[PDB]
Amino acid sequence: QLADDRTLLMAGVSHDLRTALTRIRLATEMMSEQDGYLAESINKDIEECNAIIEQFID
Amino acid sequence: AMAAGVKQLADDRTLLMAGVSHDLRTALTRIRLATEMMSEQDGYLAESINKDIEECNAIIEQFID
Repeated sequence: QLADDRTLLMAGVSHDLRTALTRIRLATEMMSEQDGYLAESINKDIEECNAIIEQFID
Repeated sequence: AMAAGVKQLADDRTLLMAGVSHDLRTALTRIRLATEMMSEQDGYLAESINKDIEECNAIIEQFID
């Protein structure tokens, strides 16, 4: 009943979060084989962040 | 339940956004931990990630909080 203004805001937010998370994914894609379980963890947490944004910020 | 101020409380999204904020910060905190655990030869990568994490936090601090 005050909506579309923070709808736009939230699209901005979603955009900036996704941009930064994508940079993170990019960085993990360059991690070594020894750091595999770490990369895997980080990506699982990125996926989870994106799910949170998708559902409650979209 | 049809009381005048029930509908107002139910449309309050404060609690919801506080939970969004918290779940994001939780997941990001796990990313921070994982970076802090990386081999020291990939420090560059770690720092890169941390900057982005701090960027995300700021976003969340600035607009979801």
